[PDB]
Amino acid sequence: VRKQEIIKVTEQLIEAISNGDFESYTKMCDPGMTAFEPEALGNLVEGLDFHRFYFENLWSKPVHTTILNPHIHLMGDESACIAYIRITQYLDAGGIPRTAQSEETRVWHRRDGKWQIVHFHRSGAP
Amino acid sequence: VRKQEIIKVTEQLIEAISNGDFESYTKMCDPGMTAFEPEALGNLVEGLDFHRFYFENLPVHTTILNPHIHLMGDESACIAYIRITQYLDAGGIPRTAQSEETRVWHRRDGKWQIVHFHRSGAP
Amino acid sequence: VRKQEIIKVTEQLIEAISNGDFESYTKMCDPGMTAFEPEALGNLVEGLDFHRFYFENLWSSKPVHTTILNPHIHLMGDESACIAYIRITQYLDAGGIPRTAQSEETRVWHRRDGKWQIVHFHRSGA
Amino acid sequence: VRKQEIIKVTEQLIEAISNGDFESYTKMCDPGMTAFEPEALGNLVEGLDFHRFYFENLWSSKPVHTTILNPHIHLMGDESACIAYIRITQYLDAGGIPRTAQSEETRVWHRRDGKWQIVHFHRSGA
Amino acid sequence: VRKQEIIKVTEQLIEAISNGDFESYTKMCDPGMTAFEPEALGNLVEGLDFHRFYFENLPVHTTILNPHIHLMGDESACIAYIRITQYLDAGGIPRTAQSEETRVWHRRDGKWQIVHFHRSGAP
Amino acid sequence: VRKQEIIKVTEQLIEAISNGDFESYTKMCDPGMTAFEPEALGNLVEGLDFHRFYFENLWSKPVHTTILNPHIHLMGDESACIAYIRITQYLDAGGIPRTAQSEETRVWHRRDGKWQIVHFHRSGAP
Amino acid sequence: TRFTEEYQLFEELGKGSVVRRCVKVLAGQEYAAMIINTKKLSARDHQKLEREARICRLLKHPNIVRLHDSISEEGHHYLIFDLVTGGELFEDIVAREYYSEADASHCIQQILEAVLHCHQMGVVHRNLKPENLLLASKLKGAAVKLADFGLAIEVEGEQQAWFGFAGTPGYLSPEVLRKDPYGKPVDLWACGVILYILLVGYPPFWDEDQHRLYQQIKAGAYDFPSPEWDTVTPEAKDLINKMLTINPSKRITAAEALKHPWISHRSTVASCMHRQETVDCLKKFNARRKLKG
Amino acid sequence: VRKQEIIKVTEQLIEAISNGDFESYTKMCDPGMTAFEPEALGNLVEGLDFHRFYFENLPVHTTILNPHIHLMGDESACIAYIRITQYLDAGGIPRTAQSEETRVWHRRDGKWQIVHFHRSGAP
Amino acid sequence: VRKQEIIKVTEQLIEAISNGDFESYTKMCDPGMTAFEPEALGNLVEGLDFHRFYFENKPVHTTILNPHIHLMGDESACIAYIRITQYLDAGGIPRTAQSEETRVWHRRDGKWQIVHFHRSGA
Amino acid sequence: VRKQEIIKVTEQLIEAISNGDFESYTKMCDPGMTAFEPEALGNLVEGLDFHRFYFENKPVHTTILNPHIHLMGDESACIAYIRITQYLDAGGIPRTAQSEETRVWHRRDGKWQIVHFHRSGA
Amino acid sequence: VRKQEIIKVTEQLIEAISNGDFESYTKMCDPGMTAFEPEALGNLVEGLDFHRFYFENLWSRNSKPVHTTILNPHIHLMGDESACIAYIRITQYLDAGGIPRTAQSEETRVWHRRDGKWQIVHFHRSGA
Amino acid sequence: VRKQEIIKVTEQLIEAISNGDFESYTKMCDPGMTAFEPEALGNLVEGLDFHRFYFENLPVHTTILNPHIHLMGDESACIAYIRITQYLDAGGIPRTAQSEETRVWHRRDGKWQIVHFHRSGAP
Amino acid sequence: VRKQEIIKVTEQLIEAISNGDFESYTKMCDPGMTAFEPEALGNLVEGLDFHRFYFENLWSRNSKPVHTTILNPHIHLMGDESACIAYIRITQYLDAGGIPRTAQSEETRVWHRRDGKWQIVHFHRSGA
Repeated sequence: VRKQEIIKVTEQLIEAISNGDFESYTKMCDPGMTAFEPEALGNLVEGLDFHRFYFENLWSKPVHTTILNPHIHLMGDESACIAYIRITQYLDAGGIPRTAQSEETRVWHRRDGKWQIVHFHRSGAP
Repeated sequence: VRKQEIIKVTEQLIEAISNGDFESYTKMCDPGMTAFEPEALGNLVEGLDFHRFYFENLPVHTTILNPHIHLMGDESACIAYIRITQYLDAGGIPRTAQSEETRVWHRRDGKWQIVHFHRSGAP
Repeated sequence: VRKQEIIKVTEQLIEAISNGDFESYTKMCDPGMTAFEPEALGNLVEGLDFHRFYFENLWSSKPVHTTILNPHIHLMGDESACIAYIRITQYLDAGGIPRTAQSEETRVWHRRDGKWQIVHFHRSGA
Repeated sequence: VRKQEIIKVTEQLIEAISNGDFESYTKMCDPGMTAFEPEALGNLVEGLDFHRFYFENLWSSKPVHTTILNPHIHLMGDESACIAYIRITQYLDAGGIPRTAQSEETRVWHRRDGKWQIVHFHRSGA
Repeated sequence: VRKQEIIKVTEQLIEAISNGDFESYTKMCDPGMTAFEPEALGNLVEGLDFHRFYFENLPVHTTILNPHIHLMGDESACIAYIRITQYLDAGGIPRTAQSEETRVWHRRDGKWQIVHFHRSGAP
Repeated sequence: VRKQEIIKVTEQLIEAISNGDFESYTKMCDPGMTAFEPEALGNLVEGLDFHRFYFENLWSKPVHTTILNPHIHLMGDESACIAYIRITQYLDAGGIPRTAQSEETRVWHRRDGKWQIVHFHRSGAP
Repeated sequence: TRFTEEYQLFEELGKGSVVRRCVKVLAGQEYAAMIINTKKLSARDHQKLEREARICRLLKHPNIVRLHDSISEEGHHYLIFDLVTGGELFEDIVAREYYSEADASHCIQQILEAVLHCHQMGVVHRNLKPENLLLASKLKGAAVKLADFGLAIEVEGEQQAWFGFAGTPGYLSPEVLRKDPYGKPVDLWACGVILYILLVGYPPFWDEDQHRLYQQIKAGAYDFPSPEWDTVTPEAKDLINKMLTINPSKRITAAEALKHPWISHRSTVASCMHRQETVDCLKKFNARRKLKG
Repeated sequence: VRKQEIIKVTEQLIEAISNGDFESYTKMCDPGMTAFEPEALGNLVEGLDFHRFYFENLPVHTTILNPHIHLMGDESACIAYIRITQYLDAGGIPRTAQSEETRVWHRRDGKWQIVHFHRSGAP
Repeated sequence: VRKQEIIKVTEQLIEAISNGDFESYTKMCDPGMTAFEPEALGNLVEGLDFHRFYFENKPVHTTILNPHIHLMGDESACIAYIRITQYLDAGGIPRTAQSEETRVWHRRDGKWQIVHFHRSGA
Repeated sequence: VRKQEIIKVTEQLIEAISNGDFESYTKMCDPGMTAFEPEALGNLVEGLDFHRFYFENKPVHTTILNPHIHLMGDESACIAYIRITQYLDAGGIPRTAQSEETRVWHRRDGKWQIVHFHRSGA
Repeated sequence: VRKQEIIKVTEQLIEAISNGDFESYTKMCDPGMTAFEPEALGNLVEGLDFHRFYFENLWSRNSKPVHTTILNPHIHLMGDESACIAYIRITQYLDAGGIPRTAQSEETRVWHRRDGKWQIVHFHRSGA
Repeated sequence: VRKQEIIKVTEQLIEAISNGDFESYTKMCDPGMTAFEPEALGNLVEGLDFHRFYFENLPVHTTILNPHIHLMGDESACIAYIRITQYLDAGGIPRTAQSEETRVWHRRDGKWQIVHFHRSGAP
Repeated sequence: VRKQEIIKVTEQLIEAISNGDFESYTKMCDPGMTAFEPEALGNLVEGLDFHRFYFENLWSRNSKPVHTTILNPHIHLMGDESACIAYIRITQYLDAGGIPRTAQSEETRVWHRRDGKWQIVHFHRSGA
């Protein structure tokens, strides 16, 4: 039962990223969140100011997201970690169907009864 | 004060890998430890069976840049850092490699252990 | 006779994929269908949600001709069978320029309640 | 229980391939075994003559470790089954330099006269 | 004298392909005709169903270089030649392509028909 | 029964090429034989003088040859044609197992009760 | 080089390298030869070679296969210890038509005999398990012989250390799962998980989640579920509690386990009722672990 | 004491670049300023004459990572940092570019001026 | 006049690098010296622990082109130059590499020292 | 003196090619003229049916470099030269291409004609 | 400077090239001038018709901004009537799209004074 | 009449190249012979001075395909053919190379001499 | 006559380079000589120490045969004490293996007579 909550908040996070809802994204992220991601060019970026740019500019083409083989590590009643494979089927400029893989790690911390990302790590193609 | 504990067990970890000490490495890792790394080719590997191949089969200087630590209680932490590696190829020339590393530590029975780790870059 | 029966349901499968008819494609596939295909990027995909993106977008339509080469059928009892063949597709890209593509396909059929359904399939080089 | 039985004969298969024991590999394979693999260059290979070249030459031997990821088993009656999984091989090339390779494998097992035999198998990216 | 018959039916064949006339092409080919060609991607295609896609879906000047003819009786022949093709791409520039072609003709009921053909090079 | 003879002489030809037996090769070839082959660089070469070079210099490493999907066209009692796919498993300079595909056409003509190649056409990798 | 001339080779025994029966030509006698291909793992392997070969040169017990020589050839290495054809023990036992507390005490006794010897020799086996337990011959009264491998080690006197993480998840002591220094004791804990299977024919700990199996093994969570344990002498259950002790310093030594005879004296005093059900479960477990392991 | 004082004129420099104000950039740079940059193609270019072309011919987001300030007395400073720029390419696709920047500041008549500039290795 | 002193300590620096003399290099560098260089892979490395590895590891020729010196007071300077290096690659073919180097000198305790240096190219 | 006649018929040839005048080109070529050129893909093409296609298909500039003329009697000659061509590619960027051309002239019926020509490059 | 004279006529040459002024460029060049440049594909072109193509088509059309920088000029004086300048030419320009690009070209100009006026008898360019 | 007469001196040329006999090659070539060839890198090289380097520093098999001879009176001829060379590379692997060759022969004092040579495009 | 003089000293220069004779090359070169060549990586090197590396290491070791060809020399005379030659330099050599290779380099040599002797004040090379 305890892992289903992490599944819920994680799916809500991916839904916020897919729909480009940056406000819901900011609610589910700690203000001092750190991130390793291919868009950071091997650098560690802190805060949400770096992801806002992708929410505004990049995000009505049909896109489908698939979550493969999630693994959840529970570390108490206030901290959890989830790692999963993310597949994205989309359309390019030519309208051709395409697919992209991405390995993702999310570090959740329960603050004021609300889970928030303190750090995340994405790899593979962006 | 607690951050230096995570840093301490992390340095002990990196040295346990550099010397090829699979015993101390096994003690510092959870049996259900999960891993993302270029050696896994985009897959998620579980346990320490995947990492044994390297201690058994495999002049190096390691450098850690900008370590960040997230404490999540008194039994859970997460450290992220840049890992530069200066080594020599069989050609003899000094080469340098970068890898971004994320370690997730959990205190169990009064001892920190890795439950999951995520590395990117240098294979 | 049974071999020919497998050929029948297989031809109906190829025609359903070509017409972009996801309705008929759903009936011939098990709800928990297993899949290996290049669109999954080396991952194992379960269900029909993954192929729905290709039924909705791409296949809903320029002239395309399919050709099946060297089909082999293994009968494994009354309720199980497996067919392997080479699929060659002739099509047109943008302003054709006629193109051709090869793939090696394996289908694993299983009769459930008097109806052949795909339980798993494997595709290469597409 | 039956799923585990398939796992047993499959592990014995992988061990037989790793040890270069073509004798045991022959028993677990049907004489008319069908095969799709990158060593066949998109062609369908029948029999065990084709893999004999790899049993005789290459596998007859540096340290090699295999790892099976995400195995799925479809049971299709008492006498038929199919398993699909991801094989990851850690090895050494020339003067290692440790290397790793991924392949996606499908085995189609069929019990003939009280013994599981491979009737067809499919491999990708190796 | 007989070689010019094979050359004649061959030129009629190439013109039947250039004009997109699948009817005359079908008359000049055996129903069990086999084919090797780059469009088949290393496979051997049987019948004329594979070639219909081109007559239906698909400024060209064709040139034949060094035709060799092998007569094997009064009902079997085999011609091999180089086929140069001068055409225009959508970019408008004149392009040239080479393809080595082998045709196997068989007289059936007093009419030569292709039983098998093998092309290499230009796809 | 008539096609089995062509299979016999063809397998004898491939055996002569594999064993580097140039004299048996000359017996099964017409003196005025023509050939299209990748080693001829798109040119048509006549006679056996061009293949002798490959018999002498290139040809004790283990090599296995596989003949896939032969098709035979009988054109009387003195002329026949066979087309097939040829797979070659070999070892390179590094000892690594390798495989090569080649599409081949052989035009046989019975002279003095003995089949001989009047023309052949090979494509794919040499 | 030298094994080429003196010895003749015959059928395979097992595989992993390959075991094969041979016979010395010069003084005619059979042995069993480990053929360790020159491809092992570079160093980590070669280290375990000389360790295994050294340990076995040192271990000469009537209940343990003794080595003879270790010969190095060009593309191979050979290790010739003592030969056997006995089948496995957990395999022979099921074939028995009378299995009792008194046959099980006859086993754990010989076992503890091989163990004690080496514990006196400053060496710990660390991998103790049914697989590693074999029968000299199928001939009557054949002896149980400990199989020396290979996650093995040489301790100093009684000094406890961290020798690294090795052995089989079910056969692992808690001191090793806790990542604490260990020693000879980690061998006694195995016997205890072994005896328990040597009675009821199922293991004391197990879970499919191996994280959980380990928790049990760290928590000492085992119990004697009725009815099957009801017919078991309380002495049996006593030893089992002495070996299965979580604290290694409190754990019964091997020397102590021989003197307390729920084995030697219950051989004299214990329950012989042939337990057919236990034997059956046992056989089943065996097949499973062979396929699952 | 003056680290914030350096950050002030650095921020004013960034604002002068962002607004395309070449006059303010001229006020903050020494007349004989030298610059290494990828646009210089490995050459040492002197003066503001080279940067002029960019102030007269030019949606992005800039991030400064790991700033280090070296105070060299009461009239010299040197700041080094990593600059990550997120932008939209001609394809309208999000792209990101990394640069490593070093600014050398000199105090003359109570004002900080750039006496040398060094960037690598993205334009 | 005070330009050939920057040139002097710079020549002692380059010569200390070519001779593999870590002992002198440490004296010429501040303990908290920062560096940008290709060997750092875009990261900023502080101290000399990173540069130590490149002293443990035949004829080469170095040519310095267009040296420009900026004097900032009487206790700080900065020299930028192009460094060309001719060498031989295992097979022995002559090769040449270009680098763009910037050294930042500061006089503390009566001695010029590198506080930060920036390199581009090889 | 008789070199500028080879140059004259060569200039009328090149000008006939640039104007797309197949009519004059046919007059300047023997009916059985052989040709090696990149457009022939390594094959030897005989006649003018192959060159016709390249007459059906904006400002270009041609420069002839290092013309060498071999005179062989009074009814046969051979001129070899390098032909540089500046043009524009769809996007309009100026481009330049190099060619190595060899023309073989022969006087039959009182008229110089190409019997065979060989081209390398573009 | 005489050095200043050669730099003056050199900057007038580059100014005539940047503006596509073929008249001034013709006046500053000897009729028998030879040239090595990447546009010649490793050949030695002689005259001015080869550069006329670029003056007419490429450089006459330029309405976009172009800024030229002459880095590290070196002058060799060889008597009263001859000089030779070598420099690195860096061109900042706008490409087909509105993206600023930079090009480097090593340039050698050989000046000879005839009729009281300096003229190029030969130049040599490298890089693109 | 003279086509065989041209083939004779052509064969003698091939023999002079095969034997490495530079003197016989000198006798068969005009002192002012010009040559286009891939080894000339697109340049027109005159004389035998360029080919000398190959006669003083050099298992193969040569094949001549599609020879065409142009007789231009009683003192001029021109032969063109395709030359296919089979050889063994440094790897000991069979390799093949195609060239297109044009020889221009002139008769002076009753002997044929090469006045121009043109090869493309393999060395 | 003067054209022949410049070709003579040019062929003596190339002869000194082919033999690795740094003494003769030094005598034929001005101390303040500048250079553009691919070995300088787009930079203008001055002096002779940059070429000394190639004389000592590369060209001194050569025992293999090397043949140099000077194609299409053009000479510009600029008074009694100055000249400029441009030519295509084609080098036939043997590589690491025994395979003949050819290299092309466009060369400009600027000659100035001082102390009654011609010397290079500047040269410019292209291609490799």
